[PDB]
Amino acid sequence: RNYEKLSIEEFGAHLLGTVDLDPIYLALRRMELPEAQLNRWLLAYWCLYNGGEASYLSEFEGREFFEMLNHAAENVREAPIGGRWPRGAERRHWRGAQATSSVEYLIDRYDDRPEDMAAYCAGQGGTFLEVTKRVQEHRLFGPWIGFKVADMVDRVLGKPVSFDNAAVFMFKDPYKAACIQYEVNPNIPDHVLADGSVAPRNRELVTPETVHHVAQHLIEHFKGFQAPPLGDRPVNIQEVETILCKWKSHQNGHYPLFKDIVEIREAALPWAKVSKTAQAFFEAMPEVT
Amino acid sequence: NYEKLSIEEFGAHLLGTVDLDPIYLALRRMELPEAQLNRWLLAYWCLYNGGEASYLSEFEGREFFEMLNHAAENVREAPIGGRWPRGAERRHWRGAQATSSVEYLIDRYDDRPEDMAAYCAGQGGTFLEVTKRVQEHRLFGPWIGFKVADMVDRVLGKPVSFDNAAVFMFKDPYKAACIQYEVNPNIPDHVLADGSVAPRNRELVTPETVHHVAQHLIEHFKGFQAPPLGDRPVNIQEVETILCKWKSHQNGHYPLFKDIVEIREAALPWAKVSKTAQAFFEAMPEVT
DNA sequence: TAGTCGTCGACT
DNA sequence: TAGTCGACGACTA
Ligand SMILES: [Ca+2]
Ligand SMILES: [Ca+2]
Repeated sequence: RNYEKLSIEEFGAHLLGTVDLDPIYLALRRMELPEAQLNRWLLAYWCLYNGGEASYLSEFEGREFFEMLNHAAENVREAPIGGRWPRGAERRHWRGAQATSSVEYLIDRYDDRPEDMAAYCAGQGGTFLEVTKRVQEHRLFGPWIGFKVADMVDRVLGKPVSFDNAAVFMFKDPYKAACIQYEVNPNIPDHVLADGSVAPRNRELVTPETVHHVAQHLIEHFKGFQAPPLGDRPVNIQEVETILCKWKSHQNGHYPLFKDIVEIREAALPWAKVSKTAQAFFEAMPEVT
Repeated sequence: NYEKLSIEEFGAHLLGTVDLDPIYLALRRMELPEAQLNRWLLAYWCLYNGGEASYLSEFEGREFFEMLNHAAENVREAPIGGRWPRGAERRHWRGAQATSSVEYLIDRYDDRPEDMAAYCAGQGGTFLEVTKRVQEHRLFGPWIGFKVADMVDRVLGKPVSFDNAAVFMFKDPYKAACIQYEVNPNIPDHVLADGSVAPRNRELVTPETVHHVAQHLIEHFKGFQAPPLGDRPVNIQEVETILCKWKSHQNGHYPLFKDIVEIREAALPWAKVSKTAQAFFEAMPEVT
């Protein structure tokens, strides 16, 4: 179907009002999983980007967790829901030798303590750069997941992660989305450069400093929204990075309204039958309006 | 200009006149204490200048790195007067690259500069193992890794197996082997596993043909015992040096005795500022 | 006989 | 909202 394309201000307002921005964060907060399980759930989720599967895997411990993760990485043995071991679209490439070498890296480093990976990435928080560099130590973990982890370390784990001036470090898609926005969104004021000249409204010549000008205007725009999952602070670059990215998909025909909440529940219902944590995941998931 | 020799005749010259690698003989003769030898080597592996390395080898602990950072910065004068010299092979060990290299060594060895060469040497091992240890250090890449690995065996006497190392030789010796298969009629045709003959064309030489070339030259020089002490027949380590120096000879950049002549001229000044530098100059082999 | 870096394209 | 590999050219007095 070919739906109405919304402005970023209205599409973002929907993402915030319906908690369709990042529903996994709400569900996770609702589950109140114990620490070691939460860390296993997270490492699984950052590998496969599938909430129900991470729930199933979060119930295995120690070397039995990595053994079950290597089975999902090899995707030869069937899955407890039947079929192959599913991947989230953002992790579609976590397969073959890339997935298995990834698991050998983690097994070599964490041995019988898989809970330590998220604990090490989380630390006691820190700056976005410090957190993302810790994430990016692990094989098959790059710039997208580093940013995602840093978001979750703050939104889910409650550690203090400073994202100040991260806009220039956003992953290619939210960054390209900021470039398009400077060109096409008239509500974004002109970016007056230090020489007094205006930055050209051309997505192909948008510099890091204009992306920062873009993100800073959007943050101010949404400042009347408290950030989900708990509404503890106003929106910052972490939510704006997500609004930027999903808006580009929305405009491209690849993000109809509620896409994430609908997609999460559909792929998670099978797992709700093989794992009590998966059943708690599906029931903690928010719903469409 | 000068007469360009075949590899067989040019290599025989390098072996007979100890012009192949004269620093190894000089080092063996100096018989320096263990910790100083490791400091001499680390300095040489950064600056590739024997006299300069000899001078710096006499400072110990953190005073060694302070003086090495001075050579890396090249802003204070040098005890020889002028700038802190570099060997041509280390012409790029300068600026932020040199200081980054030295900072890396300080961060890792602190007050024990002797530990760098000892870690590289370990108890020996495979060429591959040693060059990977060497190449952990900043501004240490494949050329110096192969060089250090050669020196751990030729100078430090630890057992380094170089078997089948031909396919790993650095850019220039490897290109020398490619040129050699094209131009040297003494190298027999390389018959591949499928029975086909590899073409006599330097731009289409594969690793297995480079190995085949290296293996033929090893056999050719097998009547030569390897310097510095003639403990074993020539292997891929000397042939790799003959290959590269022959490519240079052919390019006009290595007339006979080039290395022995250049080292002594760049080392004489240092003989006056360091007792070790004078012993180095006196242990250095001579022309003819 | 130099080593390091970033871009790009191909691959999974 | 993916990450890794190798090939290549530019750069470093
Ligand atoms: Ca995001
Ligand atoms: Ca050599």
